[PDB]
Amino acid sequence: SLTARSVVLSVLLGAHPAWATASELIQLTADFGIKETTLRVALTRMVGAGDLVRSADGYRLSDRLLARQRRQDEAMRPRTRAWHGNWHMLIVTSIGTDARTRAALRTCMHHKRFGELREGVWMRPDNLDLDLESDVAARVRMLTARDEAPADLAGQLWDLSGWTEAGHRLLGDMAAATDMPGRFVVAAAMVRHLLTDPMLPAELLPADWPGAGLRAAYHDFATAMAKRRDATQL
Amino acid sequence: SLTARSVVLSVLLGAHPAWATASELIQLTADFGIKETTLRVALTRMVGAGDLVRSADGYRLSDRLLARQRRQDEAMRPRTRAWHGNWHMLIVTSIGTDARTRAALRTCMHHKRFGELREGVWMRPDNLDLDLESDVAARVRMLTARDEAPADLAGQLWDLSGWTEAGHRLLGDMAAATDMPGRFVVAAAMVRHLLTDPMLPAELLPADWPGAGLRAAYHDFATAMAKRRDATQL
Amino acid sequence: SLTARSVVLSVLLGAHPAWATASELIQLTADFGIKETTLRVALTRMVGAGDLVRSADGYRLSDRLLARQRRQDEAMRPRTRAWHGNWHMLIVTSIGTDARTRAALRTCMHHKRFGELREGVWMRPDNLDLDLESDVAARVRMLTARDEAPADLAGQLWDLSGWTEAGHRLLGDMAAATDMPGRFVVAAAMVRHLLTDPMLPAELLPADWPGAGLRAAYHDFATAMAKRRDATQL
Amino acid sequence: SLTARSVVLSVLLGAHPAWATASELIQLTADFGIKETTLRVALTRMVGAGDLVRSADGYRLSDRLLARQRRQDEAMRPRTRAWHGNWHMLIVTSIGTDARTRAALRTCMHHKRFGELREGVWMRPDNLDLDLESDVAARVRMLTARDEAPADLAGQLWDLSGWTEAGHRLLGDMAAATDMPGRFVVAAAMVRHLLTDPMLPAELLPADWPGAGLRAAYHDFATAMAKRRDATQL
Repeated sequence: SLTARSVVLSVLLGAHPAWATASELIQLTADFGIKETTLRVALTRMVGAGDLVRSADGYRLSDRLLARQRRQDEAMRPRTRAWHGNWHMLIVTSIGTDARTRAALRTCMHHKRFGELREGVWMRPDNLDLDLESDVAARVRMLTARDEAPADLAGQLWDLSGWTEAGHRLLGDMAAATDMPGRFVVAAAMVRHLLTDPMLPAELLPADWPGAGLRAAYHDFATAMAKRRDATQL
Repeated sequence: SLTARSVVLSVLLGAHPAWATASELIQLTADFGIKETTLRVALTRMVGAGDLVRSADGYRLSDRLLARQRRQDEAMRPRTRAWHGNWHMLIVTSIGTDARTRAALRTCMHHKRFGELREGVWMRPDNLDLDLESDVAARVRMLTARDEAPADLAGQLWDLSGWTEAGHRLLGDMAAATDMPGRFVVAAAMVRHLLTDPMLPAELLPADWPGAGLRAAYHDFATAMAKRRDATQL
Repeated sequence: SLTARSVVLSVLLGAHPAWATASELIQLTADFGIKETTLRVALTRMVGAGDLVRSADGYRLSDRLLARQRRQDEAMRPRTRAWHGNWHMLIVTSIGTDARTRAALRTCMHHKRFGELREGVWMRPDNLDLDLESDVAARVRMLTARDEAPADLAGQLWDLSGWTEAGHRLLGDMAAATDMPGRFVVAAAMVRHLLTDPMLPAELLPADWPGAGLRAAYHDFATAMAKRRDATQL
Repeated sequence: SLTARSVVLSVLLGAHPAWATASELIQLTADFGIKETTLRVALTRMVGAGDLVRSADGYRLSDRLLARQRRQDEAMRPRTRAWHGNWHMLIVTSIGTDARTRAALRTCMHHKRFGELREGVWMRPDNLDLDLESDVAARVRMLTARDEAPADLAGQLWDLSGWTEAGHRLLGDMAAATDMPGRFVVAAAMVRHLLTDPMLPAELLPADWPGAGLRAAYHDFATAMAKRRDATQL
């Protein structure tokens, strides 16, 4: 999405606590193709909606956008631990009372990167630190388990070849991207793709796994982004 | 997404079979903030990828993009029939062999606008003409059923109040949108929201249902879009 | 089971309200091979446990054994209605809190002669008058449904060929039974077999269905039983 | 069941390879109340059906009844191992094609003394040596697991208080039984009750567990049975 708000977000990536003047944002925001007009209305809208804060020195991210940005990055690189063959297992022992509730359970299993072995059985390696999200996910039985073909299990819980194929296609898309606006759109795709990363331990990763490639390409784009903003600043 | 490709799509909405010159697209594409550069590279990319066709008279949609556009609109207004209390029911009697397969079944139930009553039981009123998608969904038992509290059932299969609340928020977003780029982003949200419309018959629709409001606002935006392109053409 | 209690039950079948003297029961009970001893201790035990009542004129069934006997017979011949293609459907929407509870639900579905289409979906033709057993089975959604291959559905909910094969084997067992004690044991098998009868309407019954044969053979044995007790009485 | 066949089975318990003459069986079989008649017809029927073998020295069990008797006893005392917290877990990943098939899977899980945690998840401690019964149970995924409240899990997989209550009632029934025919019927109940024993390891057994009491009472009855047959023999 090459929309005013999400592009000032990218242009400000890693700026905080430094402040960025309107003038500077006008400059960094234009290779993406938005003159003053749409932008000044956007900055004002964002400040009003709690997304940016303004001062005499200009603009920088809100504390709650900043903490949102921070949780995104510990989701893309969530402390992993060396793995010893154990799986977290969550068995659903209750049917949620309504549709929003059953849908929020799936959304919750996906977010914590569990795969569905089958109706009501979700698993993942215990290399991520499972914390059960209070009540909402209270109604499951938590077990630890082990499998004798864990690479096979992994291949059964997630579509590994499809996620691999999709990742390589995004690497090709970046290689082929032609301007900053093109690189930007590909990076937002890559972020959306990592969000679904099953975050598998070393031993279970197939050798054509694109995870590291996708992180490097995203961090290269974040670096080029931050560098443009020092060029203009200094 | 205010990206080069998806905005030439919107600018060409309903043009076909008429052709649009580069010059004309440069003009219609600029209030969205993209001078020649990004655009000419986009038009060329799209033609190469099979999305547009070019001629001496300029550009118009591909036959396969056109048929894609057409299937989107019979999905947003899919012939409904006056309803007589019957539900389509699909009982899954087979577990799909792999993750891509079980995921494609959910994606397939959602696309045909079935709600999940519970693990393996999907239903909807028979006001849409169910056609079972060949093999892939072969492995279900098809029944017709009726409920004594069908508005209650409907409220149990879908999050109706949440879809209502989300729809009204999008109407408010349009009312508040400030330029064509803002209206465009809100319209793409509305299209994504209608895609999930449970398409309920009259008798089951709650009176604060935003469906008609959301269709009118989308069709108003499509109309303003088509009108801009006659202004420039003539 | 050719045990003292269950054989005085069979010997008294249909006696009530008439009374049977010890002497008479000694006579009717002996071709089954139990002299006074085991019997007098049994009669006394049964009276003490609330199964028989005694008087100066002897013994006859308890009112609560009688009502138990009566509910057995409206279970073996439960008013059926001419059928019009509709099925009762019970969808379980709640997981029972404990093992006794989930087991009692299965036991309850079997008793009301529902078949399990698949996990949590139970059905049967609506030719039996479903009454939901208060609370215990409160936690299901009740629908009516129809299938386009209802004989096929029936064959999928119950093992029809196996129940047919088992029934014929019991008819052969009766034909081959050699004395009253042998006929008695075969009749108790037949009663246990009918208890599981899916009670299908006419249109769905295969022509080698042994139901009527099994009822006639049971009612022939009940008749021979009642006749022995008039022979001795008069 | 105090029927001719099942009582010659009990009277012959542990006789094999010794032979028992008609005369001797007439003597041992009569306190149960069956003179020559029913018996000689039974012995002949059993020999014909492959249950007994006869010779000039009389009768003794068939090799296939003997191996059946033997498998019953390694089912009532199936080598257990000192337990270390691990559970066998069987996840069903396939729906069986027909009713006889889905019913045989439940019957198979019960026979190997697995409890159903919930639809498609069966578990038990690994103190019994699970062997998967070839094909028929091929279609499950086998895992090992551990729980943090394993006594609680055990209480959730089986109705432990109900099985305890039923066991004590059978101990009371034996204490109260009045003759050999009464003791016999109670023993057959106890055998049927042990068949369902969850065979829990030491650490998970509640202290009012009736397992050992039920085995002692059965083995006391088997001993009294074998002793009667030496009294008559010698």
